[PDB]
Amino acid sequence: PLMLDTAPNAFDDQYEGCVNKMEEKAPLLLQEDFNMNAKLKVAWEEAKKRWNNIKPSRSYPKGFNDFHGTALVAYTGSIAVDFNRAVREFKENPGQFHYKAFHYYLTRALQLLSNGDCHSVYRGTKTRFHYTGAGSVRFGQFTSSSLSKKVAQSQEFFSDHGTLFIIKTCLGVYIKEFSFRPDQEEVLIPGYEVYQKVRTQGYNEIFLDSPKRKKSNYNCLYS
Ligand SMILES: NC(=O)c1cncc(Br)c1
Repeated sequence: PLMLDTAPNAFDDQYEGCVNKMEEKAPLLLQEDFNMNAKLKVAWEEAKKRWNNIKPSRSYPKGFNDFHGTALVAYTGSIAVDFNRAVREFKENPGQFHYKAFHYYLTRALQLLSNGDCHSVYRGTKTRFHYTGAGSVRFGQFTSSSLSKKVAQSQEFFSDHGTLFIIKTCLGVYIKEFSFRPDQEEVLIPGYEVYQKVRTQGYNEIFLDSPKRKKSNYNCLYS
């Protein structure tokens, strides 16, 4: 069982005040991330091809480019596990975060696609989570959820040994049209969204509500 807390160790950069500076530096950093992360490089190359195929479909916000589209696609792929891990364990080993540009492009993609809408989403896990007992909570790492309770409860993500999160998010973004799995009806939640209302329901259900944006512990770290 894992604890549901404020994720004090997670890299949670919101890039406040350095968007343009990161835009300029991220291309070089992306290349550095690849040199330090061969798997990431493979995952990005795969995502780039998928993105080249899907983008002609619709339009995107002002400023949204191939880096943002490819990062989102790539997140719905195999690189997710390691990336979420690195983000989660950031404070414990800062010199091993080989996702400097990746994290930026993914964060910015979510920021660009976000409007003020809130969604009712669900997230299932194989690992049981326990609320610490006090204070608001945060996931820290980017967090996948679904509009479909059936998807979140599916054998793919959930089990009686884990937890089903029932969530009301207002920073989450519907990214179905980017995913390698459109069927999952995914809503991607930034790790910096805080839930001021936490209620445990039964042994495997946790209700998260009263979502709020909250200043991060890290800001423009690699700018
Ligand atoms: N853990 C989950 O419920 C989940 C994880 N990834 C995508 C989607 Br949709 C859901």
